[PDB]
Amino acid sequence: ATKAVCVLKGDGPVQGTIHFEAKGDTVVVTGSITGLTEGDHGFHVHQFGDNTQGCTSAGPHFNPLSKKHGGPKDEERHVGDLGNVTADKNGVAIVDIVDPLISLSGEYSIIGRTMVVHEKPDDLGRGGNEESTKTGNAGSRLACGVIGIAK
Amino acid sequence: ATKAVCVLKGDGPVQGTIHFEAKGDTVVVTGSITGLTEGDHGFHVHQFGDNTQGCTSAGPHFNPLSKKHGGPKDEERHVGDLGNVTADKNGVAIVDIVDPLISLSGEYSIIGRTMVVHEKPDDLGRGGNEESTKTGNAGSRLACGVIGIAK
Ligand SMILES: [Cu+2]
Ligand SMILES: [Cu+2]
Ligand SMILES: [Zn+2]
Ligand SMILES: [Zn+2]
Repeated sequence: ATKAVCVLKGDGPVQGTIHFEAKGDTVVVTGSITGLTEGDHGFHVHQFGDNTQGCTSAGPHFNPLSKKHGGPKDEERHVGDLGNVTADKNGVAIVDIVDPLISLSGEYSIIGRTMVVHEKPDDLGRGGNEESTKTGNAGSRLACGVIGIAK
Repeated sequence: ATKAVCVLKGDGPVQGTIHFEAKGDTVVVTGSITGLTEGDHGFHVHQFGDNTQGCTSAGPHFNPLSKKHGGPKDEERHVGDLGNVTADKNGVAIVDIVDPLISLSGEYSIIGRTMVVHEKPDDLGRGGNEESTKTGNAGSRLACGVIGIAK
């Protein structure tokens, strides 16, 4: 696939539409998320595209290379670690990310996996505690969706 | 990869969970759908995993070999043509299918595409009008979900 899309939904008011486009050896991630509290919110690809138990069944961050959690510019990061999105005072986050590790084809393909936006900021593995190294202390999963193939 | 799952939802009461498992060289489809009217209901893989406009944005039947619509046992069918599921008087349809054209990897992969359950029976391409050769006259899309990777 060259293009993909994800619609984020949850039990609360958070919702959004994320688009993905392969460009060169990168994936361009664009879209918007609404209903968030102003400030930063962790934003990652989780391993499974299983929404049988809401966002909980999506599993942990996508990590085929068995690394610790980090920020997007770090060498030591999960393939799914896309850092944070930032909501404004009206609860709207505009997504504009370029990433070279996620892919829409091959081994690191995220098609069929789940995008999740979280309750708190991702501390990018620099939190000083053990949870920082696993999840970034991003807390709750507010909304998620399975990444599908788009036209 | 080897296992996939889809949660079907829509604007009505129809809901369901469908599991896919690669066994040997084929794909086994199992699960259940509830909230349906008694009788047969078309059940197909549609091309796009795009639920931005509900089930409408899933597009037509997945059809990489550019054939006309048919039943699952026909030579002339779309890869997405899985026939009908049958609901009992209580509105429950048990799904138990084995198909030789869909896959979970490669060119025929359905990961990231959309499973749809329709309002009316699929006539398996034998209705005699142009619409039969496209959709089986299965009608509206009652529920759908994007097919994701499962553990
Ligand atoms: Cu996450
Ligand atoms: Cu259909
Ligand atoms: Zn991570
Ligand atoms: Zn068809």
